[PDB]
Amino acid sequence: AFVVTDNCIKCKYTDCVEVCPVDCFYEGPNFLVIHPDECIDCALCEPECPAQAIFSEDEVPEDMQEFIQLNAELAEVWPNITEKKDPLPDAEDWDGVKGKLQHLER
Ligand code: SF4
Ligand code: F3S
Repeated sequence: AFVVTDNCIKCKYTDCVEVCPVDCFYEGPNFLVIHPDECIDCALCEPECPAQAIFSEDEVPEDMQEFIQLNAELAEVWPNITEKKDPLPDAEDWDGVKGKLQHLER
């Protein structure tokens, strides 16, 4: 699986969905996740994310490990998203701010 990590939050550019061949992204109000059983590890989404928030499971930074299970969990409850949309309105302001998990919306 690939995994969406902290920097997506309050950014949610959604560039990642457009290259995904198996449509395994799931949408929250201010974050996206990857369903780990559906992802085929094609890695195509990684360079597409302007927030640089996507990692191979086995490359998630130590300080963002909680994102692995959180993707798996939210992918069960959020709706599939398969089309790009506009980034969140103040994405640029939040791109690169650390610790945005505190802002994650369910
Ligand atoms: S690695 Fe490939 S299959 Fe998995 S989420 Fe990214 S684009 Fe989709
Ligand atoms: S910011 Fe989030 S919505 Fe996709 S393009 Fe990056 S993982």
